[PDB]
Amino acid sequence: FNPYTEFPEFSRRLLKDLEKMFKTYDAGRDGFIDLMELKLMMEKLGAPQTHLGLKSMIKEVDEDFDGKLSFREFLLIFHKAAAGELQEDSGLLALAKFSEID
Ligand SMILES: [Zn+2]
Ligand SMILES: [Zn+2]
Ligand SMILES: [Zn+2]
Ligand SMILES: [Zn+2]
Repeated sequence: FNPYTEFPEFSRRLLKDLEKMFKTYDAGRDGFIDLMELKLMMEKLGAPQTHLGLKSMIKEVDEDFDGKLSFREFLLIFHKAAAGELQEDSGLLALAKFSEID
């Protein structure tokens, strides 16, 4: 995976900022954000989600079907947000807006 060629619209600074926030919420340090870690992240950002809501959020970008977010799927959230590809009521749009990145 090459984030610079996959997401050339992201500055190096934004990529580093997104890596930092991925690592912040991967509490278990396994390289993924699972449902429980996303639950905690959404609470901390000020947009708590239901259990099924969190599952729907992950499913939107879960390209390898494992029910958790890899770093490349996390970046995809922000790519979709900036490209106008998330619905106005998606928990993913709340995640991107309330992350206070950019
Ligand atoms: Zn994890
Ligand atoms: Zn749950
Ligand atoms: Zn469940
Ligand atoms: Zn996944």
